[PDB]
Amino acid sequence: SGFRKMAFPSGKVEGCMVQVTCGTTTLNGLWLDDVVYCPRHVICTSEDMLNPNYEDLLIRKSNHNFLVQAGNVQLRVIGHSMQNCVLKLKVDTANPKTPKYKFVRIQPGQTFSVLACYNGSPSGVYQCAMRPNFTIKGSFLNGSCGSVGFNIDYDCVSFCYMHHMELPTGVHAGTDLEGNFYGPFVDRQTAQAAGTDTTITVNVLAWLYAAVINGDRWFLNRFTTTLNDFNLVAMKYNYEPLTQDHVDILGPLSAQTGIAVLDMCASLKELLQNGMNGRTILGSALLEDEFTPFDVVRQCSGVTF
Amino acid sequence: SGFRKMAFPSGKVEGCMVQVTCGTTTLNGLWLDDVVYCPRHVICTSEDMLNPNYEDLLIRKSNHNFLVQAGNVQLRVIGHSMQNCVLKLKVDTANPKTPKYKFVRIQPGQTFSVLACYNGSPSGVYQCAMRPNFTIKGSFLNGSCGSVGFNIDYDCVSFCYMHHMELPTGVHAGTDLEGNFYGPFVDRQTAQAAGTDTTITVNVLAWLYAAVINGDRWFLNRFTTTLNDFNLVAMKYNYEPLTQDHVDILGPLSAQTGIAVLDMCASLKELLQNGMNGRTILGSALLEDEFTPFDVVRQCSGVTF
Ligand code: NA
Ligand code: NA
Repeated sequence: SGFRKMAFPSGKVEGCMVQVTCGTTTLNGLWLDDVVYCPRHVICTSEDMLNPNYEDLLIRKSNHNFLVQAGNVQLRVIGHSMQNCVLKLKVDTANPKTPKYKFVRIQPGQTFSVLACYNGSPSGVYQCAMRPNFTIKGSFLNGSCGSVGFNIDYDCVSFCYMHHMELPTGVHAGTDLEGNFYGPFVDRQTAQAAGTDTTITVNVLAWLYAAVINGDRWFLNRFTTTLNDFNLVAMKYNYEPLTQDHVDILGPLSAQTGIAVLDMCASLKELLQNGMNGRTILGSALLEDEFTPFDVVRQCSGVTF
Repeated sequence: SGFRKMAFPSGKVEGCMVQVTCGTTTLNGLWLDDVVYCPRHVICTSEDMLNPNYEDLLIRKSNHNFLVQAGNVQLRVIGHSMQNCVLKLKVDTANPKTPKYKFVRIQPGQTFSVLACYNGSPSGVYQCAMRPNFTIKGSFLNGSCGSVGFNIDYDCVSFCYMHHMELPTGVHAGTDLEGNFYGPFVDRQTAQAAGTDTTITVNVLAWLYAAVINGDRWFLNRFTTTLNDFNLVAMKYNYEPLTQDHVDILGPLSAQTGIAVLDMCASLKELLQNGMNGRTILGSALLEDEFTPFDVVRQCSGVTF
């Protein structure tokens, strides 16, 4: 028993992290087959980032201006191209540790594991959620750019995130592995509005189901509600509106626990309106929204990879 | 910036997890050099666990009764011995993926990463603290026994924990890699008192320093205190007494932030006496005690492995 915020095992991704250097700038790259993927602003100086013309700056670069190091293995760059906000460096050797993988663009509310890296060396792993406003609240120090987020299904690594920037508000923004930013952000050092964030309602409900499975039941009440009535409360507390699709995804959890989704919604409504009265749920004094329904099912059944 | 509960990269440990089967019981083992380490109750049936005589039960076993599988690699068991509560199975092949490693018995209050495994296959990784009462609050389903906790320093893996049992209260107990239990627990299915747990005071203080570094400052007051006066409050709220050794460990954090440790203690005293008034610190509505001072320094400087 027990419930923890759990990241995927990072071994398959550790074997793909490389160090990319262009001039005075170093960051992390992702080495899959014979291509290295990294944020395009590796070609920028500190002054460039204020208003970079990436096409013009990349013209000044040749294959030999990119230094790629995999621990101590030198990679010979034989081609380079810019795809949106990522640089694709063709190297003359395929990574022998390349896992089975896909590139995925995830939806807001979904979760992934981040392997934080510095100078091409992994430092730690943690689980994140893509916020409804397409930011993440991570832990990214200077030099962490190029760190990737991923999910693992059996033997397949689905890469969904590459880190690019820290907004002046302290939250983090990045792209998919095709170089398209999540949200409205651009890779330049300017003030950038993230927009109102909301709480991921279906994730909070899944976590409440996890609480019941593990023995925390005090928040269960004798009330029920309707989808429309609940959504009036959700809007007041800046929660995502619940749809029937969300109700459907929560189906397995409701079957196991015998608690209908609308009954759990009425529990959540009372928590929103009355707080927790200084009590805790799964060791938290706040409503946690970084566990998807799939995350809860994984940890309550024990699936491996 | 940003602060996250971060586990070590698990790659070096993933390559050491094997599946150990004896009769109808399967759990996880740790394959280092030509020795596999696993919990000794792999030799027990469900009925045995009520009152097992491990010496007698092990007599019934021979080398060929132990089946060790590393993914698909068959390991040939050529010797077996019981060291305290662990079984040491000598195999005829040394693990080619054995990292540099040590066995360490950690102190209460220290943290480590857990690689949760099932049937010898890793499923997830998360950070834990060894509670003052020598339990851990993990996520261990049926079949997770043999999962290990570890720390990584540069290229060296320090193994400190092997999971053995879930207490009737839902918390978890295990041994070091020499098979000596942390705390008073034994590997039999009985009621076992864990004893009063306390909050790890030096870890809470280190986390408050992490909060100040990241911009959460609202809890800083214009008060100070003394070590004796603070410890009177700590005792009232079931916190570990703070010693000068703890003050010394917090030295680097106090130097960076310019906040003397006793000033931060006075902040903590006010939080204990008055609560948080519905505010948060680093996204938490509770005082977090699972970050050591070393953990905070690592994540505020960006050390790699
Ligand atoms: Na960068
Ligand atoms: Na067991």
